Amino acid sequence: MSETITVNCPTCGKTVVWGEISPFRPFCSKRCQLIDLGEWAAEEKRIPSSGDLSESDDWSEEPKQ
Ligand SMILES: [Zn+2]
Repeated sequence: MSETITVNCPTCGKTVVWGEISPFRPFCSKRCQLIDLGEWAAEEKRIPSSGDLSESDDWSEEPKQ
């Protein structure tokens, strides 16, 4: 209703209705729009836990720490 164009999700490939009718006009899901940018990894925001054995592989880990 009132502008109802369908946009295809560029992350998974799905026809999602855009305009004034559905709650998620942009992308089919929140995760699809997220991965679309490319700044979301298994971690939330940086990894505070570091050390132990082979934990947090980001820079200079080594088998000693
Ligand atoms: Zn999608």
